[PDB]
Amino acid sequence: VVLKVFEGKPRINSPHIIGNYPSTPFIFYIPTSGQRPMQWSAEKLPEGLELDSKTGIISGVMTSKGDYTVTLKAENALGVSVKQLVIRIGDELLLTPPMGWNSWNTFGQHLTEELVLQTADAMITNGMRDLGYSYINIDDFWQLPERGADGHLQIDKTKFPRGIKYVADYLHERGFKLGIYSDAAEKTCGGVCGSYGYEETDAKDFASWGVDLLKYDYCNAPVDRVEAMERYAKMGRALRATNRSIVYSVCEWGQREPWKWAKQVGGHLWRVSGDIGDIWYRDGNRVGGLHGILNILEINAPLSEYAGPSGWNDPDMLVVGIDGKSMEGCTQEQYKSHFSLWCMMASPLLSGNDVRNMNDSTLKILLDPDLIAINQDVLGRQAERSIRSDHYDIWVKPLADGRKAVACFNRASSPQTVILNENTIADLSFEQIYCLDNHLTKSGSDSKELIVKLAPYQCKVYIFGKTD
Repeated sequence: VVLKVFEGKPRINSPHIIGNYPSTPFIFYIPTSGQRPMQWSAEKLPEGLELDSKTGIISGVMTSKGDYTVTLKAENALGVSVKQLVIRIGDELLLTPPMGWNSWNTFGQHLTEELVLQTADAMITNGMRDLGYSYINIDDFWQLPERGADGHLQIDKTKFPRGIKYVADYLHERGFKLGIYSDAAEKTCGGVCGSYGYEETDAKDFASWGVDLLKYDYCNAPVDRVEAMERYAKMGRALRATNRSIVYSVCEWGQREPWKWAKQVGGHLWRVSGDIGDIWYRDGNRVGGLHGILNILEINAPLSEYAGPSGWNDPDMLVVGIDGKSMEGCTQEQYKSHFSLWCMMASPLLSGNDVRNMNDSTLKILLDPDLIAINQDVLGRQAERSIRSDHYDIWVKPLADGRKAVACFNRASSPQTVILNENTIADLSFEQIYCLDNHLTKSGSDSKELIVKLAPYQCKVYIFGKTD
């Protein structure tokens, strides 16, 4: 049996590397599975940082650039977990893909302080925080339609009666990071105030409120690519001029090949496509509107070379478990494959579901420790789709330890069998295979073949090779 998130001896989970700018606030909750109560400690925690042994949160400010290797320890009644953490202080954020939640699908124009706080509380108690989900992102309509005559964005005080900073403080106390939303135009997609021409003011306000991520949309801006690049560069400079490490999420729907320029202008992730729908197949580029999961896979597949630490291709939100709720859907197996492939592609793992009231089956997917560990692998390679056959894909992701994760993904509505052998993919080591389906390792085998049986829509993942 697989141990649930709050049972058994401690297991310190991914990420095992974290980046932050020098002389900016640093917060990291150590994601840790296992029964509570739990106690944390550290060896070689650098000057500038402190660990709260009761809460598992590392916080402070580091002023010197470099890589610092810390040994973390988590202890409960049943045992101990010891794990290395590398802290890189420099100009590199999101050394692993960001994980978290975006508010739009659940709350739309009706987000409030209370509802953000409820969401944070639920992420603590449902296991998500302990599997590495850390970003809680406010989307459109937190602000009023017009800029204040004073030159500043106006917080909707009906929604946020104590301001955005209150929310940020609540989140930070619990190891979460706060995301906010604006647009590179006078008006956002929803028609409230954007940041064009006021980038410096807006960035300084975001930083004063304790914002940790900005999603920067491109509604109402000129199609022109040089203009887009310049508007994104301008906000990037504005963010770097503040006293915080603010993650910069570029959202111009993949129309100007952002994979070729977004990282260069300061982005840490960039949308590669139009919006994802809670649907398996829909060609949004043909009929307009939402794209299906399969369609976004086709778009992202050839973009692996552009992704890596501090610069991720963003295939949009995880629709896992939405079940056609909104505010028809996909099958459980389809949702599982969607999650699996987002993991393999080193995608942001940002849930768009209501995380306060998910069912066990949805959390079983979102909390999968092996798949998340693959997503968070420090090498940061986006899996290549090495084979796209009539019915199935083979995706391959090299890992930092020298092994290769291999995902066999059945697109079809009928069962399919895939026979992996030494000729399927180049440099695939059969001497040791870890199977994620049953958590078993086959070692020192004479067999150079693996029969993979897939249900409709199913993705099975394996890790090939011995560690260095």
